Amino acid sequence: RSWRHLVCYLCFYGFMAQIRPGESFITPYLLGPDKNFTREQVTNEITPVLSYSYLAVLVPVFLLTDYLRYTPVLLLQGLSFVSVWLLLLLGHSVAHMQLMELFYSVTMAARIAYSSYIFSLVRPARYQRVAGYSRAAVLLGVFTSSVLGQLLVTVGRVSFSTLNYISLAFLTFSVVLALFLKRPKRSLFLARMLRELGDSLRRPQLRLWSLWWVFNSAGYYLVVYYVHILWNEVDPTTNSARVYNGAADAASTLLGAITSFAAGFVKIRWARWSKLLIAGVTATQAGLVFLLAHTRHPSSIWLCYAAFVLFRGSYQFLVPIATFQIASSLSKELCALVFGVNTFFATIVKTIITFIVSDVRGLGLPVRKQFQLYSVYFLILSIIYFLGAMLDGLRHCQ
Repeated sequence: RSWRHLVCYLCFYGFMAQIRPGESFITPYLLGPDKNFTREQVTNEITPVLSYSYLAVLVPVFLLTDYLRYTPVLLLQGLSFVSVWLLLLLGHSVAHMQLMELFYSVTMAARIAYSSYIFSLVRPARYQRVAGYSRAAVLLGVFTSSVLGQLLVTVGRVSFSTLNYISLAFLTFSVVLALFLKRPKRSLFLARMLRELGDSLRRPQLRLWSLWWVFNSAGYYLVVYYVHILWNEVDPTTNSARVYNGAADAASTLLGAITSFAAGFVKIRWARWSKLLIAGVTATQAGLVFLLAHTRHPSSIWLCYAAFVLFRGSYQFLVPIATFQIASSLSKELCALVFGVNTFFATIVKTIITFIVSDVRGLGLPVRKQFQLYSVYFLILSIIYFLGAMLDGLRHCQ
């Protein structure tokens, strides 16, 4: 009876807090006529700050989340979103945008906490059902936010400044609603952990997916960041309505949802073949990145959108299999630590790559050549996986 109230309120909060209309149109706004911003300044100055601050912030945020009650950090996430949008709206120079990226990194870091909070509050026996409902709610919110913003701009023909003004109200309501949710009673954080980690580490199947999560995730995140600037490069946004950035986001979200559903269907049945599966998916990802790099025609933008959504769906499909394969050996207590270390290593790799290719006082290449290099990086990853699979197969015959 009383349980239903919280059960629905949590889903409502998640869905409402996923409603950001202007998130997907941030990049075109930075390059819009109203702001005297050059493209190379955006690619070389603004974005690397995001990567640096993500690595700087991540571990303290997670440690604070676990030590403190989840509600304070969950509220801080919404407050940081509010600060990000305020800075973006009133940004007047490049340093302001750098600070904005720093503030957005904090919001990015807090993503993981909410899944832990739901596990914390809900009774253990009923956890699965509420967790599935919450995941459905948050995914639906993410899918609907971009659709709402893109449809508002496309047929409404509203200006960019108006769109972010509309977004700010939703963010304010999100934080105000976020304030109320009840704090979990007791979820605070030991040779047992070390012994369990040592025992599990010896498992063969885990290492492969761990390495994949380390490298391929960093590559995918770099591509996800820079894609928008590449899109702006391909075609000038002379008219606000013409741009279709949000629609690509919504289609990618839907394709990711459908493909993620598929993974569960045959997650166990494809366990035997994993290196070959990784190679097959990585090859296509590399090919899509190369196609994104090589497309320069003004009228080929439509094909470019399909390339990016296909690449995002291809990456999304692989995630559930990795999560299931990693999770099984360990326990809930150690799952969060196993995942945490992985993300920290991945962010370190991404920081090194981004500081080399794109940061000033370095190679500092423009977006085009940067994507051309990322294509080679993904191709190398795919070749490594194929060689490993062939080496494994060779013994199998004997």
